[PDB]
Amino acid sequence: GKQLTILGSTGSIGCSTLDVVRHNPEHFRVVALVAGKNVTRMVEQCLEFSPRYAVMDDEASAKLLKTMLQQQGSRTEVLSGQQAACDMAALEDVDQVMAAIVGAAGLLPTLAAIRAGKTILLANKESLVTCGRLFMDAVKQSKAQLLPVDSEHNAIFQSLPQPIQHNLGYADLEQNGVVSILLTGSGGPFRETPLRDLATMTPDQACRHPNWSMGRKISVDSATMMNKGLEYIEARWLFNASASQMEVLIHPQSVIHSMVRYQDGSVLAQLGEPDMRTPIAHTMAWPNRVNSGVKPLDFCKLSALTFAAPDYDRYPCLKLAMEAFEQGQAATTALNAANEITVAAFLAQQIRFTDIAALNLSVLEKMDMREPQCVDDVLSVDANAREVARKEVMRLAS
Amino acid sequence: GKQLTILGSTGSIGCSTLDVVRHNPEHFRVVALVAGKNVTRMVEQCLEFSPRYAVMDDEASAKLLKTMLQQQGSRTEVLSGQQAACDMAALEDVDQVMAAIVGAAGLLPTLAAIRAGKTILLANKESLVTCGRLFMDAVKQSKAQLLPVDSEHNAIFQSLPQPIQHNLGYADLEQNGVVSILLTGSGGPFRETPLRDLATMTPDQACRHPNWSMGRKISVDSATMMNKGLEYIEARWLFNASASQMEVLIHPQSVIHSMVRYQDGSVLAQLGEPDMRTPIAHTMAWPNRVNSGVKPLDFCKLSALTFAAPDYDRYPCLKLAMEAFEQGQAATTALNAANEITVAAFLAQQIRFTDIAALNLSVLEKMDMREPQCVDDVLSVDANAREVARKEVMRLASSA
Ligand SMILES: NC(=O)C1=CN([C@@H]2O[C@H](COP(=O)(O)OP(=O)(O)OC[C@H]3O[C@@H](n4cnc5c(N)ncnc54)[C@H](OP(=O)(O)O)[C@@H]3O)[C@@H](O)[C@H]2O)C=CC1
Ligand SMILES: NC(=O)C1=CN([C@@H]2O[C@H](COP(=O)(O)OP(=O)(O)OC[C@H]3O[C@@H](n4cnc5c(N)ncnc54)[C@H](OP(=O)(O)O)[C@@H]3O)[C@@H](O)[C@H]2O)C=CC1
Ligand SMILES: O=P(O)(O)Cc1ccccn1
Ligand SMILES: O=P(O)(O)Cc1ccccn1
Repeated sequence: GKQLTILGSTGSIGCSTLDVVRHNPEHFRVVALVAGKNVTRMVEQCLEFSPRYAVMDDEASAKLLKTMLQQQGSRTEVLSGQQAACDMAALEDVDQVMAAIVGAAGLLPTLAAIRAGKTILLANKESLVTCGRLFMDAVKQSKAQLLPVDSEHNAIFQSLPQPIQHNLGYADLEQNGVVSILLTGSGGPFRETPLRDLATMTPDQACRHPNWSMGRKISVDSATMMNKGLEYIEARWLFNASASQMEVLIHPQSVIHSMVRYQDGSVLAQLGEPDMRTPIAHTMAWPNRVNSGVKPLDFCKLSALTFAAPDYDRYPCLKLAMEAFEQGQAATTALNAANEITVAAFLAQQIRFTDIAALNLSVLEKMDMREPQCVDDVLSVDANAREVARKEVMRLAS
Repeated sequence: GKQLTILGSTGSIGCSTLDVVRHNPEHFRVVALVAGKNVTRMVEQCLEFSPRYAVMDDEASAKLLKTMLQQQGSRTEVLSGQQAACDMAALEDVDQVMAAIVGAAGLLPTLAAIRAGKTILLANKESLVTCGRLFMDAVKQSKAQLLPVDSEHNAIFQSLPQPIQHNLGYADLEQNGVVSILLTGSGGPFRETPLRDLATMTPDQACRHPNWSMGRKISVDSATMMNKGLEYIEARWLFNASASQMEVLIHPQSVIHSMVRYQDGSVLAQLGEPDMRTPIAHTMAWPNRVNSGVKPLDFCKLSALTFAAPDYDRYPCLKLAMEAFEQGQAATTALNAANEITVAAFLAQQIRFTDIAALNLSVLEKMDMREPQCVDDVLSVDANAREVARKEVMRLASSA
């Protein structure tokens, strides 16, 4: 069937991807698995999926993996480091690359796949949040097919016409009858919290999403709507959408995953169970479909679906991200990096919930960097913004 | 650009279609307008849009129109009768035909369009309610493209993958990753009425749809969910869906217009403002899009969206329709015809709201017709079912 390289195989998206292959063993052959330090999970994945190669970024991890696969009788070839990860993404016989490495580390392996003209199942945030200009230029150049894995972008992609789906990132929305892209977001645990009380919210309260169970960092991004601000940046790049072609809508139940408004009045949407195997199986099978293991959405067991307009006084981070987009990749890169710093400080009880947006803004004000021209330039902006942000945190706590 | 015939130009769908044309003069040229008796409307449309031909089914109506148009100096050629109506649907130079004639009268002109390999903007219900097998066999043979205008079927079509859209009727749902078609319906004004109260509901209560302004017959079909039952019949034909590939859901707000469920768990849906120009414009511009005059749906001004499973004790006509499908076009034709009669009798206060489903069932029980093999056979089932139904109404209004 299709030959896959999975970048970040041991993480949450990687495991979900492998479950899709598990459900479809005649449609997908795992050629290469790439991870960072989780040797234990990597051994089990090598023993199940029989890849030609397994790469650990960490050298000690690669050495341990080799000894365990040997002890277990597997002939999977073990590589290490970043060049090896890029080589797997670029293998002549692979069809699809699941781009699921977390952070700036996912950037060069992702680009290797784009440069090799692969089908990219895109689930690394930094690719378009930080490198949207560079990566979209590179996709046009190699004719790589991007297929977004993130639930919102995937929902938009499924609700978009064929000429846009082929040509993703270069097609013209208006020419294809599209008025706007409707990005939906839960609004987080503090949708109805009095504004006064936001300053005193605790990490446990911020991470206590009534509709989720997720990592703490992304839980907090959901409470601030920084997570939607970042998807807004990705969406503008992915779908070639101007600011007037984007709408952000609060949808508390998260049943509708996002939508697309058309010239005749029609709105197309994707709905489903909250399970990343759906969007992953969509991207792996496109333009066809496969079983993902996800059960059919039961419309008789739903909460009523509601929508509201986001209030920028309640979600300053959402506005910041929209503004940062206008200023360029140095600003979006800086916002992303600042935000990692400030959220981790919030979680470590070094700053208040409301300090996240105020410090993110403060970093952006302090910076003026010029437009990145390559991945080294973005990495440099990211590194600088983190330092600015860590000093801002220390100031507040001191 | 696109040359069209509008069959039933003077009615509600016809006027809405001409509005889309009005908004898009460089994309659509009106070649032929066809109607029944509405001469006044037909004159205005001929004046504004300058069709090559206008036909009236009624001969006196067509004679009137001929004079009126000559005076006003229009060059439109006025014709009369059903053959002329079918010929307009088959014109060589015509690309699309808006099939918006009401009732059994829409059948031969719609079929004429299909036999000619046209793109058919399908509105007429009887086409697939009564002739579903005949018409889908015919489209498969000429490779005519059907594009459903009805809100539900249009929403389903837009939520279906491209290989199904382009081979509509013939394509295999399963092979294309589709597990089922989710047909949504409002549930009508009696959605929460105590069942025991249904028997005493008045015509005015049944037509008082909180969320709709439409005709009395269709309003009552909405209250009984006969309207959903007829759309179920149509959907099974149109989309090549087996019984297990269909789900009917009550959705009181009618914001989601219907949906498609895929193998991976994804559900695709079409939503929009309740305005027929949206699905009409979708069909006219497909595979592209066009402005329709319809305003963008305001998600911040909506009732909460809810869903429920239909109770067949509350909606026996829905279940009748589903059963009728399994019995064939003779049964769906008879159901449709019995229902025209029993609904009009209800609205005339000859029978009770609950006598619609009971008499519709009784007519089906008394019929014993062979599978129709052509439109003429269908028209004969329809005539006979009407007479059986009329007699059932009279039996009930007179005696026991
Ligand atoms: N989780 C989700 O629902 C969604 C996540 N995303 C995005 O997808 C990406 C992955 O998310 P998720 O799967 O949750 O993250 P995880 O943290 O669960 O997984 C990260 C993966 O990347 C690996 N990794 C880290 N550094 C390197 C490196 N230097 N080289 C190679 N591999 C490395 C990890 O390996 P190891 O554990 O072995 O060290 C792990 O396999 C992120 O960018 C995230 O923002 C987007 C849409 C949905
Ligand atoms: N209205 C809606 O929202 C929808 C309706 N439908 C279906 O579309 C079809 C039409 O609905 P709608 O437009 O509301 O109906 P109308 O009753 O408003 O219009 C019927 C049209 O057909 C014409 N007509 C009647 N008999 C003949 C005949 N024998 N020969 C030629 N023309 C004839 C009428 O002409 P005249 O008035 O001049 O006599 C009129 O133009 C129906 O089958 C309906 O079920 C489907 C989806 C949505
Ligand atoms: O829409 P977001 O709030 O950013 C993330 C989220 C929260 C709950 C359920 C699904 N997704
Ligand atoms: O879904 P149905 O009830 O058949 C027709 C209908 C009624 C009200 C609003 C929209 N459509």
